[PDB]
Order: sequence, then C-alpha cells, then structure tokens
Amino acid sequence: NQSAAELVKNLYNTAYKGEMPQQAQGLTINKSTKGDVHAAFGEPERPVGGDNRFDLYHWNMGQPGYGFSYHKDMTISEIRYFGTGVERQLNLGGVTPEVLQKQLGPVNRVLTVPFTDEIDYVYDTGRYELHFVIGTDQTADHVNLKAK
Repeated sequence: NQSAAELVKNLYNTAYKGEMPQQAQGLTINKSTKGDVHAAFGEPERPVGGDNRFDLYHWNMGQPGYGFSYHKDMTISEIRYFGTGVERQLNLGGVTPEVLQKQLGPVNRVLTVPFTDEIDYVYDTGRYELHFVIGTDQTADHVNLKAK
C-alpha cells in the first residue's frame, strides 16, 4: 500500500507551503482566493451556503474530493482532502494511524472532533498543520490543512 504511504509523505511535504498537492497545487492558505479555487476547479458540487462553510468538490474517478473554506477577506482558511471513492485503498482508505507513524514518525497532537466520533491526528508543518481525521475504522475520512 505504498500509494497511501507516498500520499501521506506528499501531503506532509506540501503542507509546509500551506498547499495541498496534485489538483490543489498552487492554492495557498491565507493567500489564494475563492476566485482562484473556482478558476482551478470550476463551480462546486455543493457551494458555501447554510450550515456548509466549504466549497465542496466531489471525487471523480481517480480525481479526489476537496473542500475549501475562506476567511472574511475571501482567502483560503482551510483545505479539506477527501480522497477518492473508486480504488480508495490507494489513498485515504489505506491511510491508517500506523502508516502515519511509519511515514511521519510520532504525532504532535491527538484532538477530538466536534459533533462527530472521529479522531484527529495532528502533524505540525511549519506555519501550518495537517489534521488527519480518522473514522471509527482505522482509515482516514479527510485530511485538513490550516494555519497554526
């Protein structure tokens, strides 16, 4: 499951830039805007509105799902990586709290998630932090990137 390992490694790496890899490349926390996100990804499959504070982009084939929340000034406040639906084992489906240990060493923090039964393994990445949100089964549901 080296695909999931290389993923965790690539996520940890780009997190120091305040970006996520692949399709989300060059969209920087507190720097890139809602406008840049829309320019890159098109219109969301579920946009900001109501109890939803994320521009949501559904996973499509091998292309993963993403969520973008913004500050008042319209710059990115958080990036949420959802993995894919098809062959999920190759990404977040294969991301366990143990592969996080084998790849990134010990975790900085373990935090509670409000309104859910998930556990968040936090890795500090310079000015930013990577929140690996693991579900009831030992697999990742989504990975969050935000400023420290």
